[PDB]
Amino acid sequence: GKLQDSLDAGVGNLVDADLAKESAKLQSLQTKQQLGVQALSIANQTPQTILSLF
Amino acid sequence: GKLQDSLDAGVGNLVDADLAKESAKLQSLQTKQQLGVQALSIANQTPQTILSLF
Repeated sequence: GKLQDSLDAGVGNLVDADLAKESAKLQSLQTKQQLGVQALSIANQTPQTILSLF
Repeated sequence: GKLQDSLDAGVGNLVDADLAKESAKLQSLQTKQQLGVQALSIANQTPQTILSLF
């Protein structure tokens, strides 16, 4: 019984995620995706200023 | 995907026009055309003055 509990703890150490850090990484990745989509929305229309010359 | 975007940027640099310069070239070429038309209209009557001598 102790041996099976040790193997379960070892498999969990081999695989289990660090969720307390995963919360911060997710909260940062959301802001990164939002800044990236806003940057793409800025990039889309810079060529369009050429119409002002004509 | 990166290589395809790079090839698109490369072929575009091979082909894409300097449109901002093209606006100035257009605005100048129109004026040069109208000055050429006025120059031809002035050139038309130079022989015609000989009739005044008779």
